[PDB]
Amino acid sequence: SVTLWQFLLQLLREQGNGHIISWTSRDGGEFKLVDAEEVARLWGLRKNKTNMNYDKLSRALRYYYDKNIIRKVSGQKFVYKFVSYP
DNA sequence: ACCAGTCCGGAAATTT
DNA sequence: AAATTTCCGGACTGGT
Repeated sequence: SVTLWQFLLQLLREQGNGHIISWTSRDGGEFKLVDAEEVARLWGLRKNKTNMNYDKLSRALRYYYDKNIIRKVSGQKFVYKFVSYP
C-alpha cells in the first residue's frame, strides 16, 4: 500500500542513495532524481515489476500536481518539490 | 532540419 | 473509488 511520494521520501530519508536521489533544498522540500531511470526501476521493483521507467513514474508525479502533493520546480531538470513539509 | 532529451496532459486500463 | 500504470503525441530546448 505504498505510494510514489512516500517511496521517494523514504529514498531521501535513508543514507546511501545520494547517487540516485538527493535534496536540492531540504527546507524547501525540493529534490532531484539524480539517476531518474534508476529511481524508476526501484519504484517498479517495489511492486515486483521490472519495467517501470522515468516516463511512467513522471506521469504519476504529474498526476500529483493537481493534488498539491508534489510540483515541478520549473527549469531545473529532474527536480520536484514536496508541497507539504518533508 | 534533424535528433535526442525532458516535460506536458489525455485517455484508457489496471491495480489498490 | 483512488492511485496509479501504460501508451502516446505534442511543445520546447540545445546542439550539430
